[PDB]
Amino acid sequence: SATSEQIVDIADASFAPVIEQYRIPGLVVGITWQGQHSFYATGVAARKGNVAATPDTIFELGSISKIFTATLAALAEDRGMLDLDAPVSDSIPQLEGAAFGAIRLVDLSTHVTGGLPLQVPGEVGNVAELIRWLESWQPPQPGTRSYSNVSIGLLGHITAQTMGMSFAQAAQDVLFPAMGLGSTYVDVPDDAMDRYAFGYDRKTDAPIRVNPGVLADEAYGVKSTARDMLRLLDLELGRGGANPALTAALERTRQGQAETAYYTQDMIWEQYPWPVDVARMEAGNGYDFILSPQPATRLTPPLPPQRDVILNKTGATNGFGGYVALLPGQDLGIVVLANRNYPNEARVRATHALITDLLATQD
Amino acid sequence: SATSEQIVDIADASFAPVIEQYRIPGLVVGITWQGQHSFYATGVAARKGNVAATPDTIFELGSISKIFTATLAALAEDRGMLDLDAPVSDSIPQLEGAAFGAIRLVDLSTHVTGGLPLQVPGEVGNVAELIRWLESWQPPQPGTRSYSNVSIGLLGHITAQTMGMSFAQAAQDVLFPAMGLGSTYVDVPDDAMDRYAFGYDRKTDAPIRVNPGVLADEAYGVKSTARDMLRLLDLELGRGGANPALTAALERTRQGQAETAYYTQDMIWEQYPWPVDVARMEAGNGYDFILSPQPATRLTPPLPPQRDVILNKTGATNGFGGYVALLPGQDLGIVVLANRNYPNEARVRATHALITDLLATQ
Repeated sequence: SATSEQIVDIADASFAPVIEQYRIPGLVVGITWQGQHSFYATGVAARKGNVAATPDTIFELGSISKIFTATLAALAEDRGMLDLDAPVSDSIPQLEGAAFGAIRLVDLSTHVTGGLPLQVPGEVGNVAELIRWLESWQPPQPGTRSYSNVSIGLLGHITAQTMGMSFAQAAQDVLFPAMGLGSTYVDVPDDAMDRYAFGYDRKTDAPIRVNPGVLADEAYGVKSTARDMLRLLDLELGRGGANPALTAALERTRQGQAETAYYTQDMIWEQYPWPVDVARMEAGNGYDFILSPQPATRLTPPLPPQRDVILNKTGATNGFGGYVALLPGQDLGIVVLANRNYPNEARVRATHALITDLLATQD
Repeated sequence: SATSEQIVDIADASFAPVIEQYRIPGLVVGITWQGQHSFYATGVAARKGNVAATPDTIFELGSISKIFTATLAALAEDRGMLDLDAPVSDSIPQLEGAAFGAIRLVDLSTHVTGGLPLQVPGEVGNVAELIRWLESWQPPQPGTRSYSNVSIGLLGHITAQTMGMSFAQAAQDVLFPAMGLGSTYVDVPDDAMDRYAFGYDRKTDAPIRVNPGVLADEAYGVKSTARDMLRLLDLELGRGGANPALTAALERTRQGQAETAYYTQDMIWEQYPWPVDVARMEAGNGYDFILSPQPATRLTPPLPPQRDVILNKTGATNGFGGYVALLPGQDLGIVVLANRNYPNEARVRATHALITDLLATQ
């Protein structure tokens, strides 16, 4: 076996190239492996003040937030508050008879909607106006996976409405405490600001912050630390510590719901075999696969949570670039948080190399 | 004594030229005069479906929203919850010792702060981070009037916090009901969507909609109709039977707090003598008063609410251009709502001409 010091050494070497290539101001890697935690932290959370990045630095998760949204929906399902196999129109009755109303709730988390746009339309100013807009929407490519903030965001809206609170309240009062998190937020409070990293715009290098928007809380609203993300990954790896309802909810999100050209689509998580060629993970996380509708076939019943796979999710904002990976058969979870948005494919290549070199130590 | 029919015809004639000049898709004028509400409505609230604009069309008010923010602050003051003459640091203790903490609450509504950015900075993601940014702010032109969404927005946040609710809740559950409004919103609901106009971009003519933002609810978050805006103007005129507390709050906002080169700055309202040369109202509503700090001198104590004046406020978003004017000594209020952002001076010129023609029928 290898020391945690040797693990930190491998993380350092795996990400030195991308940090230089994309001028990443600060970067933190968390590793949980066979229940043991290691952290690599380098650079600065904030240039002004030259504040060092640490495992307790808060980063914007971007679309990694959607894992929390999906888990919240599965938690409501386990409590009998909704049925993810039911159509949207059971929750939003005015969409009865509309194509969007016929989508199963679960497919708001698989993105298998038939071509919904990535962003909330600019002519939509709140969720009520969005629902009206969806009354007349027709899927341009029925049956396809169409990666979007709109569908998963509306799943979070539906879920919070069922719980009788705002999405922020549901996440911060119910979900994050059940997960045992200590520095994860939808709304960062004053007492945590000292640790809240700034993101640095690619073109201008200016400090930039994710701003409010329609469905922003529900689709890209979470901020967290490498330390808290390892707590989540431990729960996903089945290390124990969550109540039975949360454990069931996590497991539900790791069921395989649909197959694409490159991976199995779970609830938000995207799942490859392990081992797998890195080029396939680069393609599946590739710009052109993500931005256009892609063929998908439904699994009915779903594939149970798998052992010898890698689950992953990318997440970014204008100022941040993050990545999470889960390898259940290797008892391994990795989170990589950076305060620079750098390409998905580069996050994948660097993390795949880290994983490969890490597992090679026990050869 | 002019009938509603001839008032409507005067409104029509007064705005036909500006509607053509700036290709305004829809425009509604509301007039309250001698207690009578009259409306001129023309064009469409939405080009798609040719949905007519009416006195019940909901428009984005932009900065005219700030009149509601200021009135809520004055209502909280009247209830004993706040003291508008007190420093910001009494409400936000971590700004003790900071230049921003020394600003009087009322000066968040007069804009006499010494220089703030117009918009919330991009490195600020919520009000908590905004307060942290303000800890290190220093005014670049001390004592000047600096029009800003930051200051008035923070007054709205402070007021709502003192009341123990969100600003949207304070506005929709307390203030709008107190004023008797029936179609005024910070968050437009489903049942009102059929009446919610679209705005039309100046450069692309595409429908556009105001989006969420830090302090957006507090600084530019209100949407309303001509019928409701005349109810507000009636309350400012001492009509509509407001209870004593709301009357006190409205009167507080109409006190003159500072003098600029062209007008008396009240709480958000900007006040000229009546009569007044239209060129003076054009200059005072120029974009230089938005973009650059302007000299201002404090009135201590404030000027009491005046009779022979015109109070006004411009309000816009990327898609909307609005204007309100109040003439207490003439028992007259006017609201002009449009789903095109057209220049301030044009709103002023057309409204001044409408007022002049109206009063001349006497």
